[PDB]
Amino acid sequence: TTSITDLYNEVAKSDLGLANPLVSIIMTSHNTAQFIEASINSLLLQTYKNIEIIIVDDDSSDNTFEIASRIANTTSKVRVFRLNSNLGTYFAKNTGILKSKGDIIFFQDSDDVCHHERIERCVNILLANKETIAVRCAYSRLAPETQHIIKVNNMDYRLGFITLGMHRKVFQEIGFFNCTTKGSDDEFFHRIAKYYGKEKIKNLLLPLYYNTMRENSLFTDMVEWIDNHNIIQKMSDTRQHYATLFQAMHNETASHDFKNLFQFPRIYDALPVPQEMSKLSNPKIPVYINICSIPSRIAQLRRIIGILKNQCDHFHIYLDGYVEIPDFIKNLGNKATVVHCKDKDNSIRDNGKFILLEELIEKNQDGYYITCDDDIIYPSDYINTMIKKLNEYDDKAVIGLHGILFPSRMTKYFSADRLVYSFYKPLEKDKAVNVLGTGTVSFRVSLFNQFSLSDFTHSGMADIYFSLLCKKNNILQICISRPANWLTEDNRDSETLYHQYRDNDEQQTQLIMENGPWGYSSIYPLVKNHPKFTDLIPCLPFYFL
Amino acid sequence: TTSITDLYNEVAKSDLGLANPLVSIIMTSHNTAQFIEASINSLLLQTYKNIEIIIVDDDSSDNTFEIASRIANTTSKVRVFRLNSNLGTYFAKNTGILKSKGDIIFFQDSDDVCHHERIERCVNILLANKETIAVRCAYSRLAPETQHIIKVNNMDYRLGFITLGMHRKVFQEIGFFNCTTKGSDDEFFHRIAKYYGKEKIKNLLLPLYYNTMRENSLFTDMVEWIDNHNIIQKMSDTRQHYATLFQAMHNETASHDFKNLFQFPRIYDALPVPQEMSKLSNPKIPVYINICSIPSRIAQLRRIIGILKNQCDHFHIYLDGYVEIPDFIKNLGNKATVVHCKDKDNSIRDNGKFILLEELIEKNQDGYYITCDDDIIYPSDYINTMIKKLNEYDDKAVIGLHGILFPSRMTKYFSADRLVYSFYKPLEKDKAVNVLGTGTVSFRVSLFNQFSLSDFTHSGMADIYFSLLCKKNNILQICISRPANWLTEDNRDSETLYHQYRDNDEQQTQLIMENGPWGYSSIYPLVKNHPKFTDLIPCLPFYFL
Amino acid sequence: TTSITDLYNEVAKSDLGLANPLVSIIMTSHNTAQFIEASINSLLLQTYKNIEIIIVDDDSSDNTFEIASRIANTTSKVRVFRLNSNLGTYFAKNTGILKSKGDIIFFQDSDDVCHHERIERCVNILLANKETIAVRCAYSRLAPETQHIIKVNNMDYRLGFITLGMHRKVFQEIGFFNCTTKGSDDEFFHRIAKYYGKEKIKNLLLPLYYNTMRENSLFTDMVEWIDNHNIIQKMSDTRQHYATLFQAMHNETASHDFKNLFQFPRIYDALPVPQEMSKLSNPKIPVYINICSIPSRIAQLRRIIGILKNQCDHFHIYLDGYVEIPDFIKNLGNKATVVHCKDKDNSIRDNGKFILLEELIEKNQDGYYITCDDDIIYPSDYINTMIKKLNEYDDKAVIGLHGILFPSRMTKYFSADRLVYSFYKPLEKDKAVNVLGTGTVSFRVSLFNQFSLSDFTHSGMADIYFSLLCKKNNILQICISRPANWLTEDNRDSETLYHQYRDNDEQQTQLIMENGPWGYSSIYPLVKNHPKFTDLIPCLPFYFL
Ligand SMILES: O=c1ccn([C@@H]2O[C@H](COP(=O)(O)OP(=O)(O)O)[C@@H](O)[C@H]2O)c(=O)[nH]1
Ligand SMILES: O=c1ccn([C@@H]2O[C@H](COP(=O)(O)OP(=O)(O)O)[C@@H](O)[C@H]2O)c(=O)[nH]1
Ligand SMILES: O=c1ccn([C@@H]2O[C@H](COP(=O)(O)OP(=O)(O)O)[C@@H](O)[C@H]2O)c(=O)[nH]1
Ligand SMILES: O=c1ccn([C@@H]2O[C@H](COP(=O)(O)OP(=O)(O)O)[C@@H](O)[C@H]2O)c(=O)[nH]1
Ligand SMILES: O=c1ccn([C@@H]2O[C@H](COP(=O)(O)OP(=O)(O)O)[C@@H](O)[C@H]2O)c(=O)[nH]1
Ligand SMILES: O=c1ccn([C@@H]2O[C@H](COP(=O)(O)OP(=O)(O)O)[C@@H](O)[C@H]2O)c(=O)[nH]1
Ligand SMILES: [Mn+2]
Ligand SMILES: [Mn+2]
Ligand SMILES: [Mn+2]
Ligand SMILES: [Mn+2]
Ligand SMILES: [Mn+2]
Ligand SMILES: [Mn+2]
Repeated sequence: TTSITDLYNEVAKSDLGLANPLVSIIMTSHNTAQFIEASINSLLLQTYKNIEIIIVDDDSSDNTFEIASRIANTTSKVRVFRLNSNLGTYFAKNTGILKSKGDIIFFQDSDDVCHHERIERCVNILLANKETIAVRCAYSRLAPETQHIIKVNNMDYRLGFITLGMHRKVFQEIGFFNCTTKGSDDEFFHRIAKYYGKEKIKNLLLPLYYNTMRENSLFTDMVEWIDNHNIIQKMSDTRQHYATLFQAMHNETASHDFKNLFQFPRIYDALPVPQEMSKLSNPKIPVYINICSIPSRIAQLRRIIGILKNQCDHFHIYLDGYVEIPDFIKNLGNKATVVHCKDKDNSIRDNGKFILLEELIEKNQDGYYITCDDDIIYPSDYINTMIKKLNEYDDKAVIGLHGILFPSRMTKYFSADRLVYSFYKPLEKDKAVNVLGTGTVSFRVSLFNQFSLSDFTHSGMADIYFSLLCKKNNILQICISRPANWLTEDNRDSETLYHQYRDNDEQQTQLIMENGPWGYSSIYPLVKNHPKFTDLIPCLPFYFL
Repeated sequence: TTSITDLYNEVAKSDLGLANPLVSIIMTSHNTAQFIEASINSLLLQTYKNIEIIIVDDDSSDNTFEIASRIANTTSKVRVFRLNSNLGTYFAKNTGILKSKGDIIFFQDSDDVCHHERIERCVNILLANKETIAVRCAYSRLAPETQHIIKVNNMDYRLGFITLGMHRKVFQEIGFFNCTTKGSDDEFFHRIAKYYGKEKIKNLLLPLYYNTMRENSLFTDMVEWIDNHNIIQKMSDTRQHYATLFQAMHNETASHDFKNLFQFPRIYDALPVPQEMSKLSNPKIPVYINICSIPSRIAQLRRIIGILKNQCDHFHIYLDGYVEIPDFIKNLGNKATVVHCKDKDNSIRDNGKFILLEELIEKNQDGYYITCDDDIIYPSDYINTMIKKLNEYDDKAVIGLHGILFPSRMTKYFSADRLVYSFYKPLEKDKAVNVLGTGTVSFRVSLFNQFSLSDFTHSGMADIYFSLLCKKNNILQICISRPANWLTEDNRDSETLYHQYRDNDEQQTQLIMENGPWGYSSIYPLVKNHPKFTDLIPCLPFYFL
Repeated sequence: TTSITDLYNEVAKSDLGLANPLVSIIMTSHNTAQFIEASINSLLLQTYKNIEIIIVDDDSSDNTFEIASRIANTTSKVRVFRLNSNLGTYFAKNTGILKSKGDIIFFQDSDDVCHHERIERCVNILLANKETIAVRCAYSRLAPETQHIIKVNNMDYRLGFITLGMHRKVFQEIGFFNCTTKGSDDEFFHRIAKYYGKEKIKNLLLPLYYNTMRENSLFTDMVEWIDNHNIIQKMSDTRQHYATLFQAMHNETASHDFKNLFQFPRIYDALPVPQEMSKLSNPKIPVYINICSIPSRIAQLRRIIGILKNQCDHFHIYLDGYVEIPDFIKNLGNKATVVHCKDKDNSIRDNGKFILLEELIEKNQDGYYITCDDDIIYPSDYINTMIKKLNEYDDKAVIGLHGILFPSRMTKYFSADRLVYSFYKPLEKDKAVNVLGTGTVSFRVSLFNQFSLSDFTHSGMADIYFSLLCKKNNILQICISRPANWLTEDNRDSETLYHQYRDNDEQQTQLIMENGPWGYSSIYPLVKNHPKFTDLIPCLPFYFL
């Protein structure tokens, strides 16, 4: 019986793979707290010093993210991000690609560990020939208990797709990985072969990767057990249907169109796959994203477009004070509708984020209304996470990230008697709040039957007026959970309305005092009247009235 | 807000429903230990004294069956049976119908309770008119915590199908319930309406039944929550597909053919339903049932036919000593192949149960070979349970119910050094045994490549020779778990081979001693070489060598 | 490293131990479901055929008792009893001694297994010399995972006390094991050595017993770990205090007094041990046992004395119809007070069981009033279990075993509308009932402030009147859980009041109808007003009013 010691001896015996561009290794973690620390330790022991480790957590329920954050704090080579919703391993891979900075991209699962010479040999093979575009090395299956080799199809090690590494420019020419639960690695490899060519891919018959064999994994549907050291891997019915789906799609679609087909981030499936094969939100109604922008943050706005030009079906951009329409907005074409009020006296500032909503009231077009601010950096999984949370709450309540909770006895809105859960600050559990910041508000349009923008008497107070509108229709506001620094604020030394109205909040205080009650008195009746809000019931609501 | 006290007041206010044939109330229990005792107490409090309560347990993982057995021991009106595999509520209902003795059949779920005057009123309405064939009464949804009414479609109580009660002769004219996970009650009600007529069904607008609203139930797919007292019930996509499936089937099939279409017990779906809608085994290969019979137990054989004439695709009956072919065997037609050796000297007795197996070796026809004895009463879920257990073990081992475990140092086969787990005795957990009784052996035919009946030198020792054949091919024998008295032995004062060879087991002892090793020494290598057998590893195998 | 295979080889190599009196092996089980089946299998494989296996379950919370009952049903050599309260291993050993029938007694823990030749060799050594009174054999510690030997004090096997076996007459001359949690085996062995002599004990230096080393066991307080194969066993502070306690007690007490010091069953500690070393009830108030007896069951009464003459501080026996005081009652002396009303017309029958209670009302003597009937066989742990249950409920409610639950709409007491949980029938969970049978009622005297026997107008209806008294003072009646056949009824073809008043219950029906309400209407207010009764809240009490 061949063991992993034999694999290491064979790797050391072979001389294959023997400037230094930055290499980004992207790890995907999901409830793998037992193995992620070992995986990161194995990645940090690589002989290729000029590396960085981008780790993406697919909304783990265990302390995987805590271990990843601790290791990222120990050393500067590890940068860790967490997805607030479970979207599969390939969405995390694409997010890591977006967050990466190196010219070469490699992959490694969190539950698996790699040889301490994998990246060096793979980079040497990749850069040996200029025309080479990608390199892959053989992997193997191991039992974590006995450390023996789980032979697959009567072979110790076989060429795989998780070990495939390529240049950074590959993902900007043929798109990114297809956002599916499983089987997207084969599709991406075949896409590379169709676009560049089979001669552009290098193969390294060395067991440089070690897939840990654990139960209830993604590929267990392909496993037929013969004994403790031999398994048979055959594609399932859904996997075969997916495989036949894209092979015909590769032939029926031009290669240069691939960049226009698999754009990331995305919220719709690029291929007709069943629900059990895709973990994307896949909304059944059009998605509208509304955002207001001032010129002083125009560059930030561009970045938002670079993260939201594909995560919606329609845009509503309110340019407040702009002189001319920016190029990145007019490039969207009919997808974006722009409000270009050039007068500050007649301007409505943040209230423009609700303009399209009024039109939907006159059209009864169901959708997922999203409101965003131009000073917030949004992640690649923001829209999918918001839609998933809305579906989890059955679209019966408005959700947000910037939560504000104040009692009904408060005499000053910006006093110390309010509690603020910022969008860039972590939240362990979902909490119902009185006021949600409109920069992170997502809600289904069908929740509101009648709405008019003229009810928003004062500009710059969108949060208070939106909370009043939600309270009038008895619609709950939920501050959903999120990891630390999920939405990193980017002020960039600009002017903010918080600094302007922090010491001059007379109108906000008047509205809060005149439109009570607040606190849990406005939450407990709404949270006690629905089973889906049972986990959101306040613990001791007798003081926070 | 209407409460259950208002429902009881309305029931007491209405005078509707005011000889005594035996009435059988059939309860289906599955992980409802918190409510089954209350349900049985409610059924025992009915004013209709001449009742019996047939309870069927759908392989509960909690102590539901223990409570049911205790209550059945307390009083003679309760008879409890347990299905060894989970086959849905309607399979349990049909099993209760088969086990019932009353002329009128009523139903009540284990998680629900009924008014103490439901059965009396329903029977009075049913027997008020001679032409009446079935009666149903309105039900309601209740929250177990607050005891309030969960209104469905803005109505306090609505007519249902679980409360439908009919005569015993109904199930023998249009078949039984369709063996599906859910939605079969509507299909059965529409079948009754199509066959007899809408005028033959009586409706009682009284809340005589109380469906407890608990999470993760079967009908939660139809529930859309509005508040804590109002829900909307709409059929899902799969439910709608099933509903459209049988409505056309009712029109496209003659009424008198229904008896030939929904025969129970069955192992194949009568309608093209998806896997998520049917909990039957649904084998992809033909099922062969093999049985030997002597004339002295001929009546018992008939009963076996009455429970197995539809649970297979082919029969192999070995008539040992019979004078003429019985009517109930020749009525099967080409479905049954009969071996009618009339000479006792040339007879092979139980070895005939393997004759068809040899033919399959010459034909390579994959299937589920089942061996049965004529002195054992089999339940309605026997074949489905065996196939489900085989699929759980991935068809990699032979399963049985009569287990025999003896050490390798044994000097007499029928001595006190062997441990016997009889088929009529309960077993808490699956255990791998050395010898499985051939009267309860089920195995996939593909596990054996070469087999000849001539290897069975001596007759009446089928268990030992079959165990030797399994050990030669390294095929594990597993004594699966079963409840108490799952297979009630029916000797009926006949002659048994155990009494004949108990004091004259020279050949069996010779074979056991000559074909070692036995005990865990013949089990531990087989149980340590497969993950699916991990739960079957012996605890302390150092003494049982 | 020595292994268990070496131990078996050494046992087979040694010839030591090579009529057949009945030998009873007593097993104690407590949450050892993983090993009890293996232990019983090892005991059934012993070469000494003439054996019986008495198993006592120390109120296991897992399915240990289910496995034991199944194995006891498989073969006639296994008899299983369950203690309803946890009283330690030595109380179970003494109960097994009382229930045993053999002339020789051996012991074996449920978590441990023995060699298949231990009992034969031990019996041969014991009966080799007539003057021999007990034999012990060396034991060893084993790891259940690796099956290696856990050396204790740098020795593979050492002489122990669990393996000690002796004659049946030993326990009737020097009493039984001291009812402590641990360390009582050493005390019993030293007691035997002090009484008979060191020459009367035989030692067998053979590893015939295998103590499984599992965490959180009783002797883990003595274990200091050095490595995976070596431990150090040293007595703890409490163990040393207990050891010094009885060694002086052996010298300061006459040998013939031992029989009068360690009588079993008992409810008080024979030695001043701390609470953490004794699992007995140890009441702080005198215990009074009250029982009525008719001559037709006089022999049964004697048996009750044989099980209750030491489980109390005072007796109150009401002889109804007796001619002369029986010898076994007058032998108790001042411990028993007898009421000898010779007139049937002036007799009160079962009401005499409360006579002493009235006296306590005139004396304010706190205690644990116990009422018993002469037709019920009581176990050796009955009083301890009742006192433990009362302490668990903080002495705030009356407990019993014969529970009766009927609705408030019942028009006949002995009709089919009542539910009876008999004392000889199992109950999975404690249930509050309307009426508790006075033959199994245990309650603290301080719960009642004023009581007069004249309130019991009619004789033979003690249950109804006692339930009325409990309801008047708002004292809950709880039918505690018990295993199957915990109290085996012994009618012995006598006359019972149930048969007399089954068809003539006019007075009982009148009292029940005149002293309502009943059912959960009389239980829910009492069960909702105390946290200790939270687990006793009815599930769906809206029908059982
Ligand atoms: O829904 C999921 C399942 C898995 N993973 C991660 O994706 C990687 C690959 O999944 P898995 O280990 O199941 O792959 P396999 O070992 O089955 O090939 C692992 O790091 C998982 O933590 C994920 O992000 N989302
Ligand atoms: O005159 C203005 C100032 C701001 N904004 C927009 O209003 C939103 C909220 O402003 P800000 O970030 O200052 O609010 P804060 O986060 O300070 O509460 C942002 O999208 C700004 O682009 C606007 O439309 N007009
Ligand atoms: O797989 C299952 C699910 C449920 N049941 C039983 O069938 C009855 C009806 O199911 P359920 O209570 O879910 O029905 P609902 O209340 O959802 O209408 C209950 O007694 C369940 O214990 C069953 O036998 N098998
Ligand atoms: O001469 C005989 C006696 C019995 N049998 C069949 O062999 C099986 C096993 O026989 P039996 O029930 O006596 O076996 P036991 O249960 O006593 O071991 C049954 O199906 C019998 O019908 C048979 O074919 N020929
Ligand atoms: O409170 C208890 C603890 C243990 N035991 C049983 O008494 C025996 C001896 O206890 P243990 O196994 O802990 O002894 P050790 O192995 O520690 O010497 C076992 O069969 C236990 O199940 C018992 O009856 N009551
Ligand atoms: O004339 C009588 C009949 C009975 N008993 C006692 O009353 C108790 C209950 O009687 P029984 O067992 O007949 O009651 P059942 O169990 O039938 O309800 C027993 O201790 C009997 O000894 C009595 O004192 N006098
Ligand atoms: Mn993996
Ligand atoms: Mn801002
Ligand atoms: Mn239900
Ligand atoms: Mn038989
Ligand atoms: Mn032990
Ligand atoms: Mn009695």
